[PDB]
Amino acid sequence: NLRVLLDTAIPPSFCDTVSSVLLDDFNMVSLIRTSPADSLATIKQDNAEIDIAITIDEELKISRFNQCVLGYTKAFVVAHPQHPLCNASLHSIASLANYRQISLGSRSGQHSNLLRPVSDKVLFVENFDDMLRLVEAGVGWGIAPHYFVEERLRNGTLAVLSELYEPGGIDTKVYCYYNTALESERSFLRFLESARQRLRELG
Amino acid sequence: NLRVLLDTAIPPSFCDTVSSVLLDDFNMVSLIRTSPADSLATIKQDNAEIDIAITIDEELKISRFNQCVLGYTKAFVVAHPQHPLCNASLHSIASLANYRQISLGSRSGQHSNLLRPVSDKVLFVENFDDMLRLVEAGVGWGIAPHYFVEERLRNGTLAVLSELYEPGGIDTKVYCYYNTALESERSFLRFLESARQRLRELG
Ligand SMILES: N#CCOc1ccc(OC[C@@H](O)Cn2cnc3ccc(Cl)cc3c2=O)cc1
Ligand SMILES: N#CCOc1ccc(OC[C@@H](O)Cn2cnc3ccc(Cl)cc3c2=O)cc1
Repeated sequence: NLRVLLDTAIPPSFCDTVSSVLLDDFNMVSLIRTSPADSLATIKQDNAEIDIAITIDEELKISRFNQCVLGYTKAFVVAHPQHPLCNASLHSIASLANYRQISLGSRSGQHSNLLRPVSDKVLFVENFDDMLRLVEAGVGWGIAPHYFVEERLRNGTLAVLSELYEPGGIDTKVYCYYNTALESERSFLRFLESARQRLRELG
Repeated sequence: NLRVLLDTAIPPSFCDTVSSVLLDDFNMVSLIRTSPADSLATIKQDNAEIDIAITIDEELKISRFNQCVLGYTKAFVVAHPQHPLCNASLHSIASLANYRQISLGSRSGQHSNLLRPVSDKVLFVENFDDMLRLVEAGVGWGIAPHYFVEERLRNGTLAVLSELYEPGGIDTKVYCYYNTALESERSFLRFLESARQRLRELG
């Protein structure tokens, strides 16, 4: 039995070739979605017994878990197209620390340096749907993955603010936290190659 | 008078088209090299009066300085080709926290999450030359930028360890910290485009 955790920041298209790869080698494979904000908190629970976590969230060393980089993926800062700074420049990008942010909350009230909110006026949600609902309704601005925002950007229901900060969108590493056991395993090596190959194709 | 700080992690080839761009707009331009480990510590000193810092080091917010991403650049973990884990796998990559690391030190004894050493057995230096001297002499392993390591990798005087962690080498963002003053300036916007254009060409 192999258990795999995928934070909601990872495109669901990723989970395709990946899950196929694992089934050739492993006979039972369990896939768990979680908020990026809960990804690492979850695998630290001993009882949870996750073998592999695939999340954008970072920490320097977890107990009995090694880390490596599968690839890279783009998030964007998005708001209502009539938001106070809807198209304003690098000036209004400093100002985001003043305007209301819609951030992922976490079961453990704590947030990593990466995922911690930037502004004082913050309002927490559990998932990127709940996030972009409030952001579509001008309640605030938020950072969501490409795959969530591509749809609504076409339709002009949402506007990007990040481009002057990071053109192409905000590149962020996809990490793979694996039980130290899987380290000397041909099984895992084979999954790593495929998983990496995969994320390359999505940009 | 414009003052610009470039950490030693930035290729010196970058500083070419960049310095040219600034001179069209600005009439006096001063370029300062510094250790990545001293980059941010230096601009926080009020008396230093840096207008623009270009460094790989990250912090969520400095006083009276906005941040943005110029581009991306690759560092590699390097050691002696006969180092205990000279070609060993993802197992020996966990083990780096045990073997002696050669790390950049800092005037302020403190290090950011990014640049802080990973292992217990650490030995500090001021620059990447002093680093790769000790690493060529098998004293330990270290993380240096591509441009420092390309030379010695050809010659087989150094070996890579990072590939199983991050194939292609360890991607790291080049940040641009700028005095909030430069925000509403055509001068700076023009430099940003060129500087970004530049780093794209180096990979
Ligand atoms: N303008 C402009 C750009 O300046 C910014 C720099 C960092 C930011 O972080 C906000 C943080 O509270 C949440 N956060 C972070 N980094 C993420 C990366 C990927 C994904 Cl999928 C989500 C997040 C996220 O949800 C915000 C603005
Ligand atoms: N195997 C393997 C790979 O796993 C590692 C992950 C992070 C590491 O950081 C070491 C840190 O003490 C210094 N450090 C960091 N990140 C850098 C990025 C760019 C540049 Cl130019 C230098 C550094 C650096 O000098 C080491 C290994």
